Amino acid sequence: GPMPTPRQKPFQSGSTPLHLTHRFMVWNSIGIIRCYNDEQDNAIDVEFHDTSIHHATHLSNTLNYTIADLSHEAILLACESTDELASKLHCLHFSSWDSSKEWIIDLPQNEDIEAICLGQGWAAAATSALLLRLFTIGGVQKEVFSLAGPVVSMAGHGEQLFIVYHRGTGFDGDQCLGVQLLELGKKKKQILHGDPLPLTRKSYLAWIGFSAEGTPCYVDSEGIVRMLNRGLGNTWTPICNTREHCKGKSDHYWVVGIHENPQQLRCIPCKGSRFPPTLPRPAVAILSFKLPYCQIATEKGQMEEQFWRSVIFHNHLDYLAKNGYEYEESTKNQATKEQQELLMKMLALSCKLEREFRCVELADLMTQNAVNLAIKYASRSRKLILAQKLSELAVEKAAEL
Amino acid sequence: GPMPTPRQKPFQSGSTPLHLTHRFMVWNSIGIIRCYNDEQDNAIDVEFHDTSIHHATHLSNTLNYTIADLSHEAILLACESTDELASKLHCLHFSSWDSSKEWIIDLPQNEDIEAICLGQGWAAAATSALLLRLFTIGGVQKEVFSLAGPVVSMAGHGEQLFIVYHRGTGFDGDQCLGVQLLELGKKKKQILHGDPLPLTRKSYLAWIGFSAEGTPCYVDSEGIVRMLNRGLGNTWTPICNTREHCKGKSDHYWVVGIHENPQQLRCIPCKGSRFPPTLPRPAVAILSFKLPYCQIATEKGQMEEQFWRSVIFHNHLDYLAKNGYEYEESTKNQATKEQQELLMKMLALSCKLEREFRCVELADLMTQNAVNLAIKYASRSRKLILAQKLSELAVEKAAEL
Amino acid sequence: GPMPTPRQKPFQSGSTPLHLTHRFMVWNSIGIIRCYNDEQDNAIDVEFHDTSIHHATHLSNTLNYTIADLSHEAILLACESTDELASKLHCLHFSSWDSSKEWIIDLPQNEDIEAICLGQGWAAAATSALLLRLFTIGGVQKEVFSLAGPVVSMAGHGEQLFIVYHRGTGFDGDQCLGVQLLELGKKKKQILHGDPLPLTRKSYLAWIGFSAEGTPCYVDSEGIVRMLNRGLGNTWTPICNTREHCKGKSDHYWVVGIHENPQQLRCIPCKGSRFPPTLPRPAVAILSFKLPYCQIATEKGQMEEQFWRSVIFHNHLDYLAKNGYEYEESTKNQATKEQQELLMKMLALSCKLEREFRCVELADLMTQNAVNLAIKYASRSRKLILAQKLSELAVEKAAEL
Repeated sequence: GPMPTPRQKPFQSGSTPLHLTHRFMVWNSIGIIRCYNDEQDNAIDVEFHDTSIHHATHLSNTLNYTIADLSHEAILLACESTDELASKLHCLHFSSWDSSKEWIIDLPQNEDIEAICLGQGWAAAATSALLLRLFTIGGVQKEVFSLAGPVVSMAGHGEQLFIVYHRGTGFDGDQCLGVQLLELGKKKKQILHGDPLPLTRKSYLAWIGFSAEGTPCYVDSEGIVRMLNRGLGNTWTPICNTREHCKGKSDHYWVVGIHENPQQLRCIPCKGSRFPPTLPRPAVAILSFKLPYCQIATEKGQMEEQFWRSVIFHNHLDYLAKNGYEYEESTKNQATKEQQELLMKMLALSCKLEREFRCVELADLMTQNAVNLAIKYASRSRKLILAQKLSELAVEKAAEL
Repeated sequence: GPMPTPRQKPFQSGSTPLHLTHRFMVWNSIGIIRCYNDEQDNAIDVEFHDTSIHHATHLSNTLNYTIADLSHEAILLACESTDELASKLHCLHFSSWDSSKEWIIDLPQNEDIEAICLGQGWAAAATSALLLRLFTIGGVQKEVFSLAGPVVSMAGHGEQLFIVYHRGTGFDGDQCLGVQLLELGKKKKQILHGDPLPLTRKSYLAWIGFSAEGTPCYVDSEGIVRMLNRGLGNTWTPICNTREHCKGKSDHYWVVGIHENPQQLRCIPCKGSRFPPTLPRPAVAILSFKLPYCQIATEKGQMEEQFWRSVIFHNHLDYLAKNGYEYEESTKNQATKEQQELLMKMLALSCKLEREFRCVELADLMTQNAVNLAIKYASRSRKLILAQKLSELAVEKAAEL
Repeated sequence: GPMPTPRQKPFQSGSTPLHLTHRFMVWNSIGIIRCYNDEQDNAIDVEFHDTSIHHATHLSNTLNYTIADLSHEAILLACESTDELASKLHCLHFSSWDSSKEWIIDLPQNEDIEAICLGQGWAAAATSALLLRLFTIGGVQKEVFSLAGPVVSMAGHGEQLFIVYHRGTGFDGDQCLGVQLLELGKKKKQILHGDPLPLTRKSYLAWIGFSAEGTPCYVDSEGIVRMLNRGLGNTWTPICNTREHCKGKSDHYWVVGIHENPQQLRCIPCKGSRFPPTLPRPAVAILSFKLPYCQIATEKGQMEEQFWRSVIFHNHLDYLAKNGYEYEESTKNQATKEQQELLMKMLALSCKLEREFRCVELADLMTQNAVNLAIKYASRSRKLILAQKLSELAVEKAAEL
């Protein structure tokens, strides 16, 4: 019969394989951590993206760390549970008010760290006992809970903690993963509470994290980037099949990060290997998103892609408004005006195509000012039926606005 | 040892398999869509149950429109991706006033289709890439999101969408199915977050859909009708073992529609098969539901079954009311009247049995007017302790209210 | 490679195996039910820990009941179906005011009860049709719905109904279990609606139930006790490792009850066996709960583990107050006082360690009135930056307040 797929070993997002004599511990927007290791010595460097965060710093890998993660508040490290020493979690809170910026924790006996991440104001790790441990940046042990399966990876941004694990057994080459998403805020909540994780056929998970604006996203082995549509009931929307940015199967991409505004994907181009060449220091490439949409060669399909790209990449403004962070409303005004002008162009093209019911549907998707301009567009060429029905739809909108 | 179950192939909701010269591609409450295919052409025939919806219509193409759906506003068809054509969706928005009396849209390369459905001004389709495509019925591309697994079937009604897919790996004949439901009104919501789908042991899903009053329902291969009981925090209540009816004289009762006002299952009696042949014209058998309540030979059990069947069906009126749609208060009043009468009559039966605690328990399920009538009955029958307990219940309810 | 596991058969909490001649059918906080079959008689003995509740009861086991549950309100019994007689549900509502304290129900033909449980005024039964049936404690049939898989066990407390089932097939020793937690109160809800249930590796589920204070809890075959953390988004927090408490690690404890205030784990030690013998009668041992924190022998570890233990246990006060159940305000006063004096001592230790950012992180959990004491403590010995930043924290808390 069909075989069960082997579960993929856990990874740190943006990292590189352990065995490389030089490797990148993690690529991230704050600063690049890299390591040299061989049969007789081992050392770690951190190379900050902006030196105003902190100057570049170097350490000897005294306790043989194998995992790490960075934020602009602190840098974390973690090691294996050796026979002489169980797994240790280490931190330099380099941005602290106090000079006692270093601290370390050692797990109970026969327990090993499998993943580690940072947010803002907290740290987190997932261990070999299917047990997740929260900490503060200064190393107070916060609450603890058990995971439903072995962890694949984890990430964080602000009060958001993202975990992905093996919810079950994969079959005939496909993996079987689930996702938890926790709010470590004023009220502890769990928007995703073990839901299944979509993946491309016979693929495996390759990268996770958040955009710089705090929206969760991930990439699988086929390069299809998916992002959490918070508008459509917290569901995973694809945003880029990165294979089309490649010259072919010769190339892969290793994501450094994603920016929801400006609409950018930042990654290392890699040839042959999925992970980049370890030396010399590679240069980061930047790519543009295009949502996978049908008939995209046509201008109407292209602007449909532009519209849904605009709203999906300004969902973060709604999330910022809800969570209480500072943001500028001019961004939402720009997004609404741009996507409503695009919707105006679609309505004009549909009107010229005589698909006036499609114009009324587009006007249902419109804001009131755009419906008024659509009524004027329907008045051009004297299409009175469409103009009357657009006016009626405007009245219906006014009844609720 | 244990054996993995093979995943079943997808089916369009309410359709026959492709292994016959003539098929029902969809049979809704609206009407029937047939397909006859041979070496000459593929002939699609639409027959409305009421011609006031629209007249009988016929299409014919070399394209094999392998998937179909029907609604009061429009007809919908779709065809698979071939070695030279990508998939295409086809529609006839017959109710329209513009030039959208026909519409065709492509889908990308390798975007093979499994199932499609219709909504109030909406349309939807599932892809072999595990992306759900959403559209307006006039034909704008709406949002896209990633499906958690291979979809087995799909359905729609109003502003709500119902999806069933393969959640994991089955074993020993059981199929590991998951269910997802979304609502797309003013606030876009996700009711079922990818939860498991109950099924009879070693059964396979045979039909899904909505009741005509707008709640999801489905039937498995053993003939067990189930529906999403939203009076129980959205759990699956079984309603009918269709193999019972007419002492199982027909080897199957191929469901085509469900109603609860009146209480009517619409189905086709099938002899020696799970589905009927498309010609000669099968007759619609109408069957009444029978919930699987215990000790059904007794008056007590029959009154219980009547009461709970009534309340699960007439709970839909409150759902329709609170979600902002039109509903009928006379039917709600009749439902309440029958429920109070059933509780009163079975209270009298339990009084005859001297099971006064059952009488108080039944009084908990009815209003203050019925409780006062029961108190006066208790006074007439000189059951003072029963009257006192009912009076204490009335005092507690009045203090709470 | 991996191999599928045999999904374990259903069980009942505090039972011992059916093959025994003389066994416990249930042992809980209420009392004990024993059953035996020998040449002298086939019978069931019910007895209560507090004899004021009800006298010891004895029943001839002619119908061969096999599953049982005990509550303050009633005794509930069930049997597997044989060929001539169906599976039957039997109840003794001894706390009733009417003389007809017994009632009996007979299930549909070849339907078979596989688990039962009791609650405040209701009873539940899970059957071989993957069907859960609700009854009033006086035997009126309440609502019916389909389970997502074969059950393993059930439990009830007040309005809460806790169900665990097989959501799938496990591999490589593990069991694939899902948890479903209903509330049957004034509005029907699902707190957990099929979430995966954590387990230790290669374990099986050994015990389920509620604390006396009404929080769901369970124990796996590796002796790890887990409780539902309602203050952390309804995740699962381990609260005790019974293996560390044993005289020798080959032996293990058999749980019968849980209490949060006082913190008690009620269990029976077993000499070389999974469960205790029925005679000579076991003695219930008390074990203290222990969160699995790191560096737990240090003063930091002692303080923080006690803090988190205290707060996760005193979540039940919040649940009771939110759902309208009465409670003594002295419990909340004592909980807040203990937590605050403890965290004041922890603040003193972090202050003397001169980690003032850790002090701010610790004091973030506190009320500003209590943070004023830490401000004065920082003023003592002139820890100026610590005093200033605790003052800023108090000002921010007052600004939010």
